Amino acid sequence: MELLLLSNSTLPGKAWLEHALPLIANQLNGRRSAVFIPFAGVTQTWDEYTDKTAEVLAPLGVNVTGIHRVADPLAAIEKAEIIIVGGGNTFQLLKESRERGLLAPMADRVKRGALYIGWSAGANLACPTIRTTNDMPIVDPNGFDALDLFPLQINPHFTNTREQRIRELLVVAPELTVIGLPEGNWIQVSNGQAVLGGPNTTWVFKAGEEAVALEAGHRF
Repeated sequence: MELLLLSNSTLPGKAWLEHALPLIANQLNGRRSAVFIPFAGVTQTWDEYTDKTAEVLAPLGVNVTGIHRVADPLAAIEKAEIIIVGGGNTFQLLKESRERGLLAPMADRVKRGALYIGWSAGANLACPTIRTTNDMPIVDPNGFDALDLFPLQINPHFTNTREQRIRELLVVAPELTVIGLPEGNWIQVSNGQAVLGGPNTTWVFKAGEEAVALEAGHRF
């Protein structure tokens, strides 16, 4: 499988998605057709959310279509070579994806070879559940289960308390591995390999285990 899971969209002083471009270009391998899932977005229209993405990705050979601008979203996902999931509120992203019947189809399509790119809420969505989002529960998603494509739980925008909250999760779900992924960092899964990247310190939390700092290049 091919996933690019970014903690966030924009480095300080840089353009929205700029640090992700080389990563995406490296991973596309000729793929062009993309559907953008805008549902995490709240304060900006989904229509407008779709354009910034197309803007920076079009030169990379990616044709981005908003999943809210197509007549048959299920078929759009089935035919897509790339699934892009933007940031925003994770609960709304999951609620809409589930209600619209797009959750399993997105997972199926990525399992069948499509490249998945998600940042912030979109990185959360790739995990087994959204139990590690920092977002407020503004809408009930009718289940916390998510795409279940990446086996570990990612806590994006990580900064430490946050560790205390993660430790409470580890009391109720002792089998989990939680990755505190700081802004600026990402996890790129490609050719049978999940690799950590970025200049900031990443942390991993497991039940009964001291926090472990992971270095860029660490393979999960």
